[PDB]
Amino acid sequence: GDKTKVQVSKLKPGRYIIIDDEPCRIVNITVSSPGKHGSAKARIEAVGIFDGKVRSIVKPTSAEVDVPIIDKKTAQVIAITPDTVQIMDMETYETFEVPIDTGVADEIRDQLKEGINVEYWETLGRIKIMRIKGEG
Repeated sequence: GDKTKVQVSKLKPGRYIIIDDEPCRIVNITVSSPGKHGSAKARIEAVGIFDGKVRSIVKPTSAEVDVPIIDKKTAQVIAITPDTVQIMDMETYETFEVPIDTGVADEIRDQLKEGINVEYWETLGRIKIMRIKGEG
């Protein structure tokens, strides 16, 4: 759920990276021509899982970058507002509320109804509702 450091050379598209405190899905990794020593620089493009903003960074392939650790959990939608959604872990009674535009996957943005169970991802203290259980 927190973060960790990982060598740039080990990063892979589809995995994640933290750029400006924003957890982002890596969408492109370009490694330049290696120098006389074999060393190379990589340019990584990543998309914020929350703000959807595309960010790019350049690092020596031997360098380390911060990556977010994601936990997948289940909870139930207990309230829907014009601009937000609140879910609850029925057993622990914890509640999580987020804006629909940044805290819910585009795919299900308008498929949420109260009473349904969803799979949400959690990292860096924030959550993102990713899918509906039973799928629908």
